[PDB]
Amino acid sequence: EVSQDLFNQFNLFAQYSAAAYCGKNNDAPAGTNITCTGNACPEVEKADATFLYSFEDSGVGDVTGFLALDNTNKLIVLSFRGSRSIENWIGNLNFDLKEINDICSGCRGHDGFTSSWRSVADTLRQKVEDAVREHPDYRVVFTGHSLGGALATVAGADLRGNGYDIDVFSYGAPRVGNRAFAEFLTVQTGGTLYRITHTNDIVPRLPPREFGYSHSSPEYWIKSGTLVPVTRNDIVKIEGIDATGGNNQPNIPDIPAHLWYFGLIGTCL
Amino acid sequence: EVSQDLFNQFNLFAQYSAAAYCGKNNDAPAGTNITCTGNACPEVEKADATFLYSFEDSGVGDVTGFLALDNTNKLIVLSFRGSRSIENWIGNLNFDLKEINDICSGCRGHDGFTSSWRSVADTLRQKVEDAVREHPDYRVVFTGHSLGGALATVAGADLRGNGYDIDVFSYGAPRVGNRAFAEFLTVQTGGTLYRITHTNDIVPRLPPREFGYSHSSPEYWIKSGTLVPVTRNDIVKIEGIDATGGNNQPNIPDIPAHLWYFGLIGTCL
Ligand SMILES: *[C@@H]1O[C@H](CO)[C@@H](O)[C@H](O)[C@H]1NC(C)=O
Ligand SMILES: *[C@@H]1O[C@H](CO)[C@@H](O)[C@H](O)[C@H]1NC(C)=O
Ligand SMILES: O=Cc1ccc([N+](=O)[O-])cc1
Repeated sequence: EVSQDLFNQFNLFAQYSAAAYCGKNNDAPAGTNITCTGNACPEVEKADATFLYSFEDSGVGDVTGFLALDNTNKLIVLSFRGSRSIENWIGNLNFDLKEINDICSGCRGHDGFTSSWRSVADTLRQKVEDAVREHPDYRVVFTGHSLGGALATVAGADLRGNGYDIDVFSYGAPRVGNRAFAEFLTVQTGGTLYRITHTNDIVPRLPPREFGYSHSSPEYWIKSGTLVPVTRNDIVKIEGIDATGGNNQPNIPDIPAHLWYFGLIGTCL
Repeated sequence: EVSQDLFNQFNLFAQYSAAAYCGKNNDAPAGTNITCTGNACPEVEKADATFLYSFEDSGVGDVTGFLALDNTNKLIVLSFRGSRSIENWIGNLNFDLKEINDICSGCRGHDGFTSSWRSVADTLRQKVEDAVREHPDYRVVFTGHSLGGALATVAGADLRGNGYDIDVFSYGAPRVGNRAFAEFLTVQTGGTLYRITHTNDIVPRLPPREFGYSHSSPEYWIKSGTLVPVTRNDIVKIEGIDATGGNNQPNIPDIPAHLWYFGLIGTCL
């Protein structure tokens, strides 16, 4: 189904995403090697990959994440950590939209994601711009799992078309806003969004459609089970704004499927 | 490096051992199907397997687990759960030996596992005997992970010789007593103890040899990594009491390598 190369990328960015939780990081100076506990990110550890900038509980939304430089793969990576307790995070999830014409006209995003981002966008934009200047050749990639996925997607849409492409790899992301925003996410030039999902993950199903939310297309849907290893065959590309038949299907969703994207994520052994 | 047949058994009882933590109910009526959250025990779910008796915090050691009937595999399974928080347990783990002449002569066992078993021995042995009666041709198997493994090893050594074989499958079990016990564990008749360890898992390294502890022979050492799938080619039988070159290496250990036996164990997604 998907290519080996695109598979390799899916796997690697699943890992930089997992590293935002299990990175033995932060309070860790720039230029330290990136390493995780619990074999959470061995492909990152194999790369000559290092922190550029770490943040923990930044701005209103208490954002957490790292900016990384990878000389092996030629990347600059912005990885957003999802929540420390996904369960309570999902419990307390608020479904309010807020306006964001700044990102695109007619667009409304989950208020809280957009707000948390907005609050750190100036620091982070500057940090990325600095790294793009130092390595104009390197590919810029934003990524995150869960809440992390959300922030990476928002930051993406916000920061694109300033000259450098920004690719986004998201794993188990919630919906981030209205149908207008979803449309912009599906066409927007200057980088690709790879929206990855697994089986019946609960997180991609929130906020629900009924509250005025849509998903971008396409969807990269993993169909091998929780704790099962992923092969190229399982991954199914799915087209259509709010298309069904991937993660968006009418059955009971699952918290454990949220924590298995290529390997363990959202939690550290 | 092990047989397929033995691989399959190791895998099945890793899952019964996982079910002791992830199976939804320690007040679930006898007779109900055995199931787990988070795909922790799909070979179990796949068998006609039911609860016979569920215990929780039982006796002085606060021992938890279940006894099951498996009509597909023709087994009677006693599964001991390890500690609800392994890092703490591992931290507040006492190293004192006690006399246990009742089982082994000149053999000293760990005080807490020994007393914990001893305090629930009578009820549990009654419940196994009842199942052995009703299903005389079923294999009796005691199994456990972590503390769970210590307990199954202790219970096995204690209840053998009553006319039914008891096989023991332990996962990441600590050392359970002194050199005499190790020997008594190596040779005892009336069943087989299958002592499975993983890479540089820390628990099988405790308590230390330097507190008078010895390990029974042999050892089934899983060499494949944390979050990596196990095949029969990844298990090596190591011969000798206190053999080195399996888990018993002078390298440094790891807590995570204690939560991955064939699959996720000792924690539930
Ligand atoms: C960081 O990794 C580089 C290459 O990826 C390696 O040469 C260097 O030894 C590492 N630094 C440390 C402290 O391990
Ligand atoms: C229990 O499993 C048996 C066979 O393994 C099955 O026939 C029966 O439907 C199950 N009971 C429930 C409540 O699922
Ligand atoms: O080939 C090794 C082997 C071991 C055990 C079994 N068996 O138990 O059936 C068969 C083969």
